[PDB]
Amino acid sequence: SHMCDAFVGTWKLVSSENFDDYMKELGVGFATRKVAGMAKPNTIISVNGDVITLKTESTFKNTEISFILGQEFDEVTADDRKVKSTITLDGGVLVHVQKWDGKSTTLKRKREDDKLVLELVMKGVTCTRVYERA
Ligand SMILES: O=c1cc(O)ccn1Cc1ccccc1Oc1ccccc1
Repeated sequence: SHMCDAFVGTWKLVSSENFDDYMKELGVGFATRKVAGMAKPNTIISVNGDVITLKTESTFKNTEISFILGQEFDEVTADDRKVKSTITLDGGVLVHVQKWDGKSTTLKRKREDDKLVLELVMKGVTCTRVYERA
């Protein structure tokens, strides 16, 4: 009944490119990068009314965010950044912006074929994370 229905479900990571380099650009330290980089998260997306929930489950860290499109919220990220986040739906792409300490990173999620593709950008570094249905 909504366009964002295409994102709902349970998703598993199938490939990753440039995640270590993205985390370096974020300022994540060595041990966290190693552990986080080994993770194989699942992402569970649900919608209930105007509220979207995105859970991330892994052996490293489990996260859960609930939010309304366009409405800012405070988020503690898996690497323990305290950020101010806003998520919008722009031409079919979920656009998640995180701001902290005068920095910004953007996470875009889109459906491409049977995949859910997450792109994360910090400065000039782009990481691509491809998820498939569980
Ligand atoms: O939510 C996601 C999901 C990813 O696949 C890749 C990155 N992030 C956000 C993220 C940024 C930096 C460090 C970790 C992190 O999220 C996780 C969470 C659990 C496991 C791996 C990455």
